[PDB]
Amino acid sequence: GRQISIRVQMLDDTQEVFEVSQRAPGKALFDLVCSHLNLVEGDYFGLEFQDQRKMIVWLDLLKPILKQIRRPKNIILRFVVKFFPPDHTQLLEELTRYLFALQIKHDLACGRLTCNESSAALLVAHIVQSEIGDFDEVQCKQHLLNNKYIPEQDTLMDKIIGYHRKHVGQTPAESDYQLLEIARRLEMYGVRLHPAKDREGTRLSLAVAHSGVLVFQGHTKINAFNWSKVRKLSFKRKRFLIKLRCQDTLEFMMGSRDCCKVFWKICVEYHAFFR
Repeated sequence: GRQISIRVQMLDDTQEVFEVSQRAPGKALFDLVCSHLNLVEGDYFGLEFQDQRKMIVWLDLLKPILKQIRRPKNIILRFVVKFFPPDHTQLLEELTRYLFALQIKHDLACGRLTCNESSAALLVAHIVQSEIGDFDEVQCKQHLLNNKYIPEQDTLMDKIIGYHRKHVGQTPAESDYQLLEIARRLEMYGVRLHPAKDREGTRLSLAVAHSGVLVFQGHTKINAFNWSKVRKLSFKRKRFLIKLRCQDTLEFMMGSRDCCKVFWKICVEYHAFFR
């Protein structure tokens, strides 16, 4: 039950080091990171890391820390959004919105968030507005060459300039709000994909949202199974099972027995968070 030190990385590319008991629940560490950030609406967030199997796993806030930690000297947890709500104007804390805008900033660069060209330009133009202020032909075009917010940004540079000339006078807090309003309508918003194959042997991807379970081909949404139309979620070894209310039980082959367990957990945790 001794104390250990854990290095947590924040959404602003900074890192801190906290000290928690080994036998303490994950919630204890999660509380320290929230109070360090003065995060009042921390319910939307979580701590994720890569395990020994090199797959990114959430930190169980109910289980002990030493159960899910291996070498706290080498592992870096990262504070990330865990649940993306549908309504965005209700996020009371301006800081809470700010961490979300940072989150979208990250997903935009990783490729976890893709969208239409004009949408992507507008989303960047708000990020630029929040960071360097009002438009300036000299400063802006320079700033887009020193900072790459989306892959293949150079081809999209002219459109970002146009949108930036419109955001004049908007504060960074006003820009984060515009980020969320424009990002929350995106097909890939808050979407973290789990690869799978149907009985047809078709390479697809499954995900979960506030509305329910999602099915993607590449990055295009295929089906949506709302919680109202989802009877039971199950998994056997390397096959996922979705029972509907009753059509049939759609089977999905996934990568490993752990992949099913991971997706199964976040499906229950998503429904339990919105119902």
